[PDB]
Amino acid sequence: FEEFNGKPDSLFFTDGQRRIDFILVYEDESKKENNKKGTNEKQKRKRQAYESNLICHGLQLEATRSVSDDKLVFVKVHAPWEVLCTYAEIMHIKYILDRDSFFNPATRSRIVYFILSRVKYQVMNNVNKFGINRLVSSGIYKAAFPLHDCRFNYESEDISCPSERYLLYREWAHPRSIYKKQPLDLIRKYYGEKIGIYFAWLGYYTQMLLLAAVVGVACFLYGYLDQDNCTWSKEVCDPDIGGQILMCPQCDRLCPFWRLNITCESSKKLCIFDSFGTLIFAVFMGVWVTLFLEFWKRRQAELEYEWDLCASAVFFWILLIIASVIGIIVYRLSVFIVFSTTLLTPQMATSITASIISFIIIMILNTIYEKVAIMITNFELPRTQTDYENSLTMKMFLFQFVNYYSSCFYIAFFKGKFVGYPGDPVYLLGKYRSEECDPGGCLLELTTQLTIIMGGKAIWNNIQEVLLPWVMNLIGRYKRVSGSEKITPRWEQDYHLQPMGKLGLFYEYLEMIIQFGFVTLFVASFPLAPLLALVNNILEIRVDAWKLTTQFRRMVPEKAQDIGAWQPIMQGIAILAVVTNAMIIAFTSDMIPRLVYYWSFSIPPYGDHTYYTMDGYINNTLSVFNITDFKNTDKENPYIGLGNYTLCRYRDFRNPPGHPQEYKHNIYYWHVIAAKLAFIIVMEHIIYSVKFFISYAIPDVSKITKSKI
Amino acid sequence: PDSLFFTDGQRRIDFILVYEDESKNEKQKRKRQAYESNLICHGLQLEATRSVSDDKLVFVKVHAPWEVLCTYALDRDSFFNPATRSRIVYFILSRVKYGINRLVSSGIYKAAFPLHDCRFNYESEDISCPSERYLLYREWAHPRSIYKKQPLDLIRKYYGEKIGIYFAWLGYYTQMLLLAAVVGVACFLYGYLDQDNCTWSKEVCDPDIGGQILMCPQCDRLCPFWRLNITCESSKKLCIFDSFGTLIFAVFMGVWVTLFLEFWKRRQAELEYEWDASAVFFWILLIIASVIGIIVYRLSVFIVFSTLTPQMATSITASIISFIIIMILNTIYEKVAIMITNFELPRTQTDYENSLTMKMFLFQFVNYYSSCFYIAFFKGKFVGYPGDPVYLLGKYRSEECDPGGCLLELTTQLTIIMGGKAIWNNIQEVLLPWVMNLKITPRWEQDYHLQPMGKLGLFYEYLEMIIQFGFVTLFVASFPLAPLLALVNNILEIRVDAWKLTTQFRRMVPEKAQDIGAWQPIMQGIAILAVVTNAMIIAFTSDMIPRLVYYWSFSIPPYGDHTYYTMDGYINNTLSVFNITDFKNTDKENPYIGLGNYTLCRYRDFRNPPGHPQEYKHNIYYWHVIAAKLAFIIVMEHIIYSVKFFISYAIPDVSKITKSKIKRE
Ligand SMILES: O=C(Nc1ccc([N+](=O)[O-])cc1Cl)c1cc(Cl)ccc1O
Ligand SMILES: *[C@@H]1O[C@H](CO)[C@@H](O)[C@H](O)[C@H]1NC(C)=O
Ligand SMILES: *[C@@H]1O[C@H](CO)[C@@H](O)[C@H](O)[C@H]1NC(C)=O
Ligand SMILES: *[C@@H]1O[C@H](CO)[C@@H](O)[C@H](O)[C@H]1NC(C)=O
Ligand SMILES: [Ca+2]
Ligand SMILES: [Ca+2]
Ligand SMILES: [Ca+2]
Repeated sequence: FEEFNGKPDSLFFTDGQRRIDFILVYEDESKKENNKKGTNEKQKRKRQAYESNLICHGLQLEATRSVSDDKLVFVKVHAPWEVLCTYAEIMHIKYILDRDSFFNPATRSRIVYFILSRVKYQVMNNVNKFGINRLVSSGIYKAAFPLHDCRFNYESEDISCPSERYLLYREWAHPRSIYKKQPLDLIRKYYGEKIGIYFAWLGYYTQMLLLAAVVGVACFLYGYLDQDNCTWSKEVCDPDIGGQILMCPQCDRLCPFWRLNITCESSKKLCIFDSFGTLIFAVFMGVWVTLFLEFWKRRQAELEYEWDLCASAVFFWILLIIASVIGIIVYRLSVFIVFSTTLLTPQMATSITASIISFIIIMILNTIYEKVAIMITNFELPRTQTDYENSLTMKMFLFQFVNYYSSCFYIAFFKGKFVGYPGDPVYLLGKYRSEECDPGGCLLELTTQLTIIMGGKAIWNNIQEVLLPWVMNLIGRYKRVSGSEKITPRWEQDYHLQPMGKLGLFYEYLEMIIQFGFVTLFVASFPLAPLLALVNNILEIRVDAWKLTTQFRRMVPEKAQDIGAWQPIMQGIAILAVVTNAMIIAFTSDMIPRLVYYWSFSIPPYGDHTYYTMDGYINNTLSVFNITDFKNTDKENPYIGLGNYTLCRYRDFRNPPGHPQEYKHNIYYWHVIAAKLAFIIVMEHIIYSVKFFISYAIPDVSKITKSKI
Repeated sequence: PDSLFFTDGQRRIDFILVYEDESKNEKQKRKRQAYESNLICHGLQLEATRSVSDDKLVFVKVHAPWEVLCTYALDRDSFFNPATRSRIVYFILSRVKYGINRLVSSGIYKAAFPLHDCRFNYESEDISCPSERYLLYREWAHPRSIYKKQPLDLIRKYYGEKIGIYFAWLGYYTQMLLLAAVVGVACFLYGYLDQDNCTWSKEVCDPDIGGQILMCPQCDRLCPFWRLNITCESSKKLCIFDSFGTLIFAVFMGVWVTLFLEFWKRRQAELEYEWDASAVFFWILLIIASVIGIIVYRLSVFIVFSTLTPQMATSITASIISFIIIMILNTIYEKVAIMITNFELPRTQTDYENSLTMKMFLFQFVNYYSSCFYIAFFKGKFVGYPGDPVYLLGKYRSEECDPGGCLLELTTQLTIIMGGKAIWNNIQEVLLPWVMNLKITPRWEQDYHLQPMGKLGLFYEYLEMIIQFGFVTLFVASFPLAPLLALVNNILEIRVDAWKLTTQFRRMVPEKAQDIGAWQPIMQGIAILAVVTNAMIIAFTSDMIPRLVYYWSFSIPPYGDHTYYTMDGYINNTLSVFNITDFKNTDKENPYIGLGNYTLCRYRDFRNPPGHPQEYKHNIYYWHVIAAKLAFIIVMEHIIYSVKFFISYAIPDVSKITKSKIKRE
């Protein structure tokens, strides 16, 4: 029941003394009512009842019609001394100058939101209805939000106003300040503890990632600068050793005989990514995770001081299993179709294309999995909102984990690991030939599937992050092409911003946790992952700040001293990382066979060399299969007509033709597997013991906090 | 006349202050005068009574006027319990400084203690007396009440919360040991009924197999070629403790530990809700203690041997000597731990207790388990072929086990140590009078005639219980009957501890505690170590993996001759061969020379035979077995840990009733 005063950036009522805390917006009742008048009148009486109750509770309200549309009506709110102080006393809110000194607008909005949520408006049939969500869900209220100080780009016209949003845009947001340390105190003052904790966690995470990236770059540099000493690569590239070894066709009819020379580039890359530096980096990451968690616990203190039925479970657990089942299948089919369409290196282009296709399908399935998780959680009746979001966390994390990680787990553990000798190929259930890796293995394949997935996730998420709000706002503006182009107040143009749905930072935390999973689980195959994480986080801080400050309405401040249900997830991933890295190094990498050959099979008893040497590894490790020993009566003529050669070599430790044991696993195979298992056990035990010692030694609480009290 | 109260006066005792008069130098008289004047002026009543037995030993009592005690903090004396009154008065006395403990230590007071209600043997003469002590003794302490339930509430009301929680923990441990023991005996019986189907033991007794296998001197110079069939009775005994029943029992104990921890946490939660530098030096001592234990065990077995029935008697006597020397070393270990923790000078008493208990537990742990760990893992696991035996130090040969293994005699050592310790300790504390069985003075004088605990009795009881738990959970694969032994031990321990506390020990000041103490972390550490210890025990100490590998792989035409899977020929197709002409690659003195026409012998190892290109080298079977062992360890550890975590997550840790109370309250 008021008109626009004339000042566009006003943060006060028309009088200029009462501060606006919340804006209530609803559609005018004079519109062209359709369907039934009953619903319109009921929602009406509900809105007058709620407003009358709010005024009775002691809140001043003023409204004014929209300057552009005749139907939009905005209703304002205010909280004087008495009610504010009374509610501060009631809710245990823990040198007074003025209103804008000790009751900051964030706390004022929090108190007003509490009052508006706790107020009742109507009781019928002896049932009590209350909660602001019901008003919006029933269509009574279009929205309800507080106001920003001013525009992000230009300073506030009010001289008294601090224009905090301008400071956030200049210093914190905007890529101009890509280097300055973010002012977490200002974030807490302006957005609340929920945002400040998230951004402090992001900053600390990216710092620890910088440390990890420095160490990983050191290890990668050690691997790269030491190349001429990687003897097996020289043997593979040598046309007198590698070129004379006739590898054995991997598939049945689409594969000719091939020589081991062609894989020289892949051998060099493996030498880079399969050195002892990678093992040292895995060992270091083992303690790095513990240091990260413990020092985050310490920071989580200074920050608290400084800033005060099972049917749906089994079903959802079965929805995560079928998701994993379809992920592996889609990866395999993408690889197969890319290979069939095959006409720098052709084996580097095929891998890149297959990984790109798989990443595209995973990104497509992400949204479907999100919707399925929402549907499953809604079926269950949450006890409270906290349990709702906790269940959503536990389901979405598993779904996302099973996506990309079931994508990589296959390459690591079930790619060419249970395939027999050519005489008796292993078929899963018929004509399902089990493909196997090159003599080098699928370490490089996994490293390529991992880097493409990480980069694609980062880039696509960031582009979606900054664009979807932008395009939404642009089209919303396009809906009012009428040439108004005039001065307008703050509230109506804040209503044009996005609502910033109830989930909040759920998606940001989810993406950061998935990135943590990539960087911590498979670090035994890609030491450069922490650098990717560092770059991604450096961009993400500014991306999130910009999107929150420019293309989203002001969240009602809520406060929490912990990030939430993600911390148990971080602990679980920390526990699983050691096992995953141990298995990766044991099986996905050929380090253990190389060490075994160097120490026990390059000597006169086994090899022919006087002293330990790494020479002869390739020739003495590869096996032999006779062409005419192909069993099975079906498909006798895959390639028997060629007859160009007679013996083919394959990547497996089996006895040669002749011998009492034709093609059974030999002593070398059992030595290698025993060494692998001993390595796994020793690494796991040492890493866990060191982690326990480090956790026990550190006080787990800040020293200065103890000093002050 | 055995009166609890003042002479012809209504006032209830809380403590007694005794001293010896200087009449039988005057510094003690002046100290006593100053202390008495300060106490009297402080606002507490006192009365002096000369001991009937000796006039020199003058006893002085105190009281607690209600106004003073209330100010410092149906009937007036029924609102507070006597235990609470005694605790309040003790706190008041501690708050004053001349430190009652300092006066006691400096001779100012001979003792300071509260009083019991009445004699345990006879009921209180006073009809008004509740006679709580007599009823408590008859129904809970005397062994005739062994099978009655434990009145926890009464016990806490009389003594305090510490005693109540200790006894509740002991009772619940016994209750869970009931299930552990029934499952263990079920597994043992299952193994026992399968003696006839134990193929390899029957092969060992079968002379056509056992007697035709000439083993090579297991010892040095002495022990000439010994046939194998002489130990098939030992093999028969071993076949019971080496069956799948032990594996099943270990798997079951893996989850039983989790149940014990989780439900014990629920018990704690319910009880809490219902009621209102020099470190390197210590580690060196630990290392030397472990080495000393190993050395003494080795020397004991050496002296026993160098002098069915023979080997069993030698093992038993070696176990007794090891147990005796361990018990002897225990006193020195306690003394040194106390001294070294005293040199640290902790500021308070709680930190002193924690430091003492951690070091005490570590010393006991090494002293008791060093022999077991050596005889399980480091015995007969790195001795090479007889041609080049391993002398790691020089002239100190490493002993080796029989073809079956050292598991049976490891179980002998465990059974001897556990049982001997318990029985010995029991009799030492208080079981002499009962077997042997099978004027008037005031109450304060009677209590003064008695002796107190010493501030470490509860710590010792907890220590012995934790060591028993360690024996039960760590080496459970070897000895599945350990839980039954623990069950009986605790069944007697509850009653014996109650009896000694109620009869031979002075009344203690009550205290509260929110948990048993620093012992729970010991329990989680013990469980985490026990899982891996059992994994390695089953993998290495027991020959269950070699025989499974033989059954599944080497009874098949590619490596064997049997038409289908079977254990036939395991003994003869697993033992290695040694040629005497290769006596010593070192060209040194050999004992094999001569001794008849014998030219070859067999030994416990999976090496290649003479004449093979890689003769006397580990063969394919050895590597197969090692891979199987490592894989079994990995699988067992991972599955056990996953199951434990799943159970921990599944259990909400609450009775589901706390939420109802929250809603109502
Ligand atoms: O990600 C890869 N390489 C890479 C990534 C980053 C840097 N760098 O210096 O920033 C340098 C390199 Cl060679 C990569 C490596 C291999 Cl073997 C195969 C495919 C790849 O796509
Ligand atoms: C072991 O076998 C030999 C001959 O085969 C024999 O005479 C001896 O009595 C056997 N041992 C036992 C305990 O029967
Ligand atoms: C037992 O093993 C030896 C090892 O060469 C073999 O000669 C002998 O034949 C085996 N026993 C039987 C009954 O064949
Ligand atoms: C043991 O080695 C000597 C070395 O010449 C050989 O003569 C003898 O035959 C071997 N023993 C057997 C049982 O073959
Ligand atoms: Ca992102
Ligand atoms: Ca005892
Ligand atoms: Ca639990």
